[PDB]
Amino acid sequence: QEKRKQISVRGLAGVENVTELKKNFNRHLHFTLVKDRNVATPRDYYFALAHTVRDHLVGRWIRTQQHYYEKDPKRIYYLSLEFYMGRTLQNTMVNLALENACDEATYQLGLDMEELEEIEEDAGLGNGGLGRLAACFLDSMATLGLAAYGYGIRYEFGIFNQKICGGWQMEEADDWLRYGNPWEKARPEFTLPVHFYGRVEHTSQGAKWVDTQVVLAMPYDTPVPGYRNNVVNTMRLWSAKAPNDFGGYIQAVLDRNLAENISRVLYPGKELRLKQEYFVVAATLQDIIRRFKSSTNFDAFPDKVAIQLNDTHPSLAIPELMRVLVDLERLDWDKAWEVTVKTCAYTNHTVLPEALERWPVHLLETLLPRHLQIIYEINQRFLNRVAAAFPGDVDRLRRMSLVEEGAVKRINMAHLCIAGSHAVNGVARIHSEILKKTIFKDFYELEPHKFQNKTNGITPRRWLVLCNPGLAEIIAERIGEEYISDLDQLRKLLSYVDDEAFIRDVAKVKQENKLKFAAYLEREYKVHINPNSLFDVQVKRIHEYKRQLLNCLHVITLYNRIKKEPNKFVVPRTVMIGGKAAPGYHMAKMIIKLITAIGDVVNHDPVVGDRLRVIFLENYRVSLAEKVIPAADLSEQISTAGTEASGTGNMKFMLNGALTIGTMDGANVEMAEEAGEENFFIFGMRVEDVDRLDQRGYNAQEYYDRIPELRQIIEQLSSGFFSPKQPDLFKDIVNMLMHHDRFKVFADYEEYVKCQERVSALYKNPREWTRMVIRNIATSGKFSSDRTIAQYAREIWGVEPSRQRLPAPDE
Amino acid sequence: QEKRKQISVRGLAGVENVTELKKNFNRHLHFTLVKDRNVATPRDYYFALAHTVRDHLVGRWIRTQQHYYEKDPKRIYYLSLEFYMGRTLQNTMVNLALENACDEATYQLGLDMEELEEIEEDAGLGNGGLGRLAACFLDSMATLGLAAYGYGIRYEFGIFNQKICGGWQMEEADDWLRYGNPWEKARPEFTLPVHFYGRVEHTSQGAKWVDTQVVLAMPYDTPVPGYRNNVVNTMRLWSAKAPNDFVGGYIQAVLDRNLAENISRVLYPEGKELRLKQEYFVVAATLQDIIRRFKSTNFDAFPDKVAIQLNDTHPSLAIPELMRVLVDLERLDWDKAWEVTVKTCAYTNHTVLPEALERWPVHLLETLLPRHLQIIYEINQRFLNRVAAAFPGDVDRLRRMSLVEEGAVKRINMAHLCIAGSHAVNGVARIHSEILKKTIFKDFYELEPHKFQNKTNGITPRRWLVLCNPGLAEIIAERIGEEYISDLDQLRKLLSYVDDEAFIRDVAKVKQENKLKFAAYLEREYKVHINPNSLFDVQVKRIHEYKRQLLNCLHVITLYNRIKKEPNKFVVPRTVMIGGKAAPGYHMAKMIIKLITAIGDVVNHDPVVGDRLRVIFLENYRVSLAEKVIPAADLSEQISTAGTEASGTGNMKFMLNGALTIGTMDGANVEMAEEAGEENFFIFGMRVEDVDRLDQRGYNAQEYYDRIPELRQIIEQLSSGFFSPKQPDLFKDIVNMLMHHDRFKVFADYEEYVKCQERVSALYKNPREWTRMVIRNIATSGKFSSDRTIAQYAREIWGVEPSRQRLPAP
Repeated sequence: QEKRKQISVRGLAGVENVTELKKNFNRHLHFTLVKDRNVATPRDYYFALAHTVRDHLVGRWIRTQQHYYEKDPKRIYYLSLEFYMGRTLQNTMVNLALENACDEATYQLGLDMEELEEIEEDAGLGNGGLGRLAACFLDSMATLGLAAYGYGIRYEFGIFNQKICGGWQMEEADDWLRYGNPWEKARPEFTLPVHFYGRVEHTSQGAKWVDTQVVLAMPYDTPVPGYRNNVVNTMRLWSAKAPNDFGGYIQAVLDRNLAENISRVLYPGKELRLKQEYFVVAATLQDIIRRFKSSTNFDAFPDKVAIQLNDTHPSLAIPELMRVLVDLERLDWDKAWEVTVKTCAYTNHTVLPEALERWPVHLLETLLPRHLQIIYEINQRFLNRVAAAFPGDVDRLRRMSLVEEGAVKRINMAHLCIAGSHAVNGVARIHSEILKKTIFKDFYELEPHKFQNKTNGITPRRWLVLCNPGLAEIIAERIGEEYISDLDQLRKLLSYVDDEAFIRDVAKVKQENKLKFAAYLEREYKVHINPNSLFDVQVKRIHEYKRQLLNCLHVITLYNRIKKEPNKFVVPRTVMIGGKAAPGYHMAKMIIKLITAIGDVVNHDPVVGDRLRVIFLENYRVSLAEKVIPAADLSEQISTAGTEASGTGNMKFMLNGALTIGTMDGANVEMAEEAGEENFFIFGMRVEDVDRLDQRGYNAQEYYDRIPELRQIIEQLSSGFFSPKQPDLFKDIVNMLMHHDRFKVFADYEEYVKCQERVSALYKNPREWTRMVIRNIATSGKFSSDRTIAQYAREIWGVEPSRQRLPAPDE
Repeated sequence: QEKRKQISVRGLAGVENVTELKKNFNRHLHFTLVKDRNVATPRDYYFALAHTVRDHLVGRWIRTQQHYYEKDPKRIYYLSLEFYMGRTLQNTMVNLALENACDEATYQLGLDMEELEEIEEDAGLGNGGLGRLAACFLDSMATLGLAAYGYGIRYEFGIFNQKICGGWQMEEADDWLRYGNPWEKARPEFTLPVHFYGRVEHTSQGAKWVDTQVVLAMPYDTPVPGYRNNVVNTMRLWSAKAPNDFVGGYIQAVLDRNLAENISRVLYPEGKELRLKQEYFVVAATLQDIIRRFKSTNFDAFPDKVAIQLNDTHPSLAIPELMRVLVDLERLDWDKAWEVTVKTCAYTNHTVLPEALERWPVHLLETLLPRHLQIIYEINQRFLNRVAAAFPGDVDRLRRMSLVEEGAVKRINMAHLCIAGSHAVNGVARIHSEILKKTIFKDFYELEPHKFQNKTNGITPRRWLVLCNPGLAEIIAERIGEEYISDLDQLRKLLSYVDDEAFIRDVAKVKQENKLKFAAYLEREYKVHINPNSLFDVQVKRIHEYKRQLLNCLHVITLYNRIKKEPNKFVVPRTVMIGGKAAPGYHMAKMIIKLITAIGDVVNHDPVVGDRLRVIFLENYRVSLAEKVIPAADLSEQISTAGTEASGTGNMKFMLNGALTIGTMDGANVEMAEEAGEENFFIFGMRVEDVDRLDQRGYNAQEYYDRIPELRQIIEQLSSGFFSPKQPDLFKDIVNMLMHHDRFKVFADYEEYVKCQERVSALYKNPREWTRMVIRNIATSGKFSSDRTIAQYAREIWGVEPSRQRLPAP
């Protein structure tokens, strides 16, 4: 029909007028929300603004998907079990240049846009660095015009929010979907069945998977905009529904329950966690193939499809793809295996052979009987390749097998990912080398070409323009706007290091962010802060190996020197530690209680004054990282060498005018390599010194004997200086540090404190200090997720990035 | 603030503008639906259109609510378990005058508005007459300017969709909510807790209800528009959610997730605990919403500013729940709380027989609602004092009037609770309201006459004429104009045109066009030839023994036997249509449906019959189908055994739409025949007084089987296996019932029924006379407008006045 051409996107968005944005706002508040100004809550005004912004999103979104259907590009699929999105309101505005228009429009309507900004809940879809990585990657992928989809699960309750009561961590429900979420769209049209349990019948055709229990997977779509390029991509999240039925008995009420809670909560080996993995994998694959068929010819599949496996969590995508291709599409085993390998690639984030995912076979046999078969067949054929390549070597067969013999039979999912992917990558340079050298050496020796590095990276949008507009603003002045999408050219700033106007500017922006963050702290927890002090922050997930305990040791040392001679001048410091502990982890809960207790002693001690403060930062998450990171002077990256694969907080601090004190570990190695060892506070044992120390054996008592400061704090700790109501409250923190300290806190102590004195020394000197910050920021370019993604694109997926601004919308 | 004035509805898509509707349609497909013309489905285009009509509706909704917050009128609350809403799209467009403009809008966007309308699901909210009555009233109360709210449950899967397989009823789930409901609005911010179980602590200051289980009641708002007056009222429906717990004890809390949630999953229909939970749930969440709204102070101004209509006994707990909130939570003394209650509430009774009335055993009430039981016992004891006062000595009357009834198990008679906690008890038909005073409730009447009343049911002329029969509305509005739509009595003027050739042929023409549309719809599913010239003989009600579709079946087979006996006789061709759902687990009704289709398998494929006779069973009968088959009918079958029907609302639809009525003297039939004139009506069979006489002397089915050789042949056919050749004795329990335990006297009304049908056959043979009679029915039918009914509610019951005045916006 010729008349149907009038059903169009063209006349719709019009433009971004202050008159238009006001119009749509009143329209969304009244027609979409069914409120008016007499009953509107700040939440309702937030929602109205979100909807007014979404309209500009969806317009660019329809056009992008139309573009992809026209152009049939290679489709890239990023599978993650977490997506640490944070907030969307401000990110959408900067990416669509709606920034000032909305600001003005909100002002004319008589509301503070910022008030509305703070009402938005952090997306309850992610947990740690892994989830943040995927969020940065999605932003980069859209910004470089790749046809990319993020696939995962829509958790209703995320992972808890953290309250601190009397120094103790408590966990509450993150009910972030309470009032709904303006950003997502339900797609009941595309609901897909997912199967579980049942049994396999080996009949004439091939294998049939019958008598299964069905869970429905309904998708919700979220737009992911690029940086002012008008390309909008999709995040498709699966939500679980049980089918509706009518039988003499309703014992199958559990059905409904254990079907629903696949989409209820993140973790943490529950049978549940495996159901989550299968669920996301099964729906996503049916969806991919469906989209492939709407161009049957599976030879071109690897030319039109790329599937990334973020860790082993989505590892069942390999047997699943094999299952569909062989059982359903009637393809023969060899041809389908070829398609699978060339389609899939695997990213490892782990440095120890302990974190790596294994599942008992009795589990797989019960819920995924067909997949267990395919896994066995994959194993026998792979072990053939091995036996031909290394005839004789029996030990190799067993070391490389997907099946693992022990007290209990297990499938090693990392060995599955490696056998079924064309590329495997580590996430930082030293990390990828350890993978080759130790963790996966047998596979590397079989297939050297398969193993790559792709150093991690951060998005300059959220982590520079969004969170630090002041700093983005003073840079643009010297070099232009282009760096935002090409971070490599912050290098230009290396000319302005002896320029005086820039030094005072870079120093002014920092102090200002320190002021604004000092204010936000007061206006919530009643906690006095000298905004002139060095801002010492360690924001990480609380673990023994992350070594916030080494931080504590330095803090108490510093406090002791203030008590010994209250008259020696000392560089003032606010020490801020934040991060969630895993429920269960008894040691992490104790570390928090300790930090809060130190604070209680030092922050109320009259002699100390304002020269030293210790604050735990409650409920650390993206939107809070956005606040503290631009406010920091000193970035604590103090993990034992060897324990970090990369890190990411890493790069955020460096991009934001903070100097680093850290170990030669993870991506610090590469950061120090960009800034120059001299523009970095590197200290403590190296990866080689650790290996040396486990060889001759680590006795923590022979550091304890030679250092009277360490001896003193241990005493204060044991006698109950920090818990006068419960002296023995910290006994098992001491026990560990002394007897089973697997992470060598006492070792690195000597050098850590010296290094801290060099820090304090340099900070006495504002100009020199700022000149060092500059040399860090300038040289922060390699760590853009734009660079990371360009490498994934050319080196693994086989697609070319493009920064061409798509036409649209009202064209 | 003055900056804050710019947040207003004023200039937001204001018009009937083919232009702006085309602008908005596009907005919604792309921005609300995230679809486009490449990807879009017929369903998609319908949602875009639904959304376009919605923008204009909510504008008037915002305004009607703003307006209600200063004028502060006496609010009326209609509590109903069912709301039989049907489809919403065109009832909405006709009421705002957007129809013509949307038609044009969609037409120039390369789309056909008729298709789009067929995509919409019937709201899964109601079951039969009681639900539809609630829905007609909501349309009426908005049309007469009243400040009304509908309160009910939002059933996720409603009550089953009906599918016929092998001539057997089967039930499928109705997820009418699968793609969402564009008409409603989630209100998560107004969630209320609802309490179950627990126990009662008597403290010095007052009683406490502690240690309870809690279920959350989430309201959904649906707007209900007035006819062209711009008053848009509210239907608020509660949806049950379980609280989110996040451990040791045990996860039997998983049961109280599910038990919690199927309060809201499905309608009904053992005497379930679940039913009772459903009744308290809607009552409790509703009474909190009322009080709440009444504070955005003392309760002296409560029977004057609030009105609670109980529709049947289902929301009866409102009386004892109101007393709970006022004494326990609000600290009024029992007398001041009682006075507010007995004046706040009014009860509508829909039943004819004493064992149709709701009765909960106490052991059940003691577990689930302990505080309510104490209040009931307290309510009862006082009420009994008044009876012993006003009737000394009479220890024979106390037990008869007690709320506490002493059966095998001890039970609480929920009707007596209703008569005691309300000032007005209303009947639903003039004869019905009288048998309440006469026998069923005499004791209560001989104690409070002033209480009891009649408010004959009505039906909205919007859905049931203008919307379903635009052909008939047109020809009428050509003579007398359009004012009748909101004043159905003006149809009286059509008595003048009874002898007008043009008008006569006009009426016959619409009826004939309605039959052609319907025959086409039919010929599609049920792939059978419909003869559009045959008399359309239709019976649509619940499938029940007393409703008597078995009487109709016997006529059909009589007719059949005659054609096979004398195939060269002229016979007026008939299309016989029977439709209605059978309660699952009511076995006899499942057999009746099987009998109707089995008669169909023979008669519709007998080559000797040709197209003189056809029997169709109308599958999945529901509001939207009702509005297709009603305009197409010639004959309305209203044949319940006399005395069994309080009213009968579908009767009035057929009457309004050009059908003639064959019916016993019962329910709404009486006031129909009285209004139309008796000889304009096909009355047959026993009257109420005639039935008594058969119960006086006994009913024996053999002395009808004996005197009537045609009745005989039919029974021999059923028993012999005529209509069930593969399974000869499939209908044995039907024969047995007819022979030995026919509680409803099918045989007794037979002769008189078939005689009367010949008189229908004879009149249909004279098209001019048939139509003049049809005219006489239509013209005489305004008394059954639910605009009338509602007015007698507002005046004689609620104490508000109807207004036909417009409201502006913006």
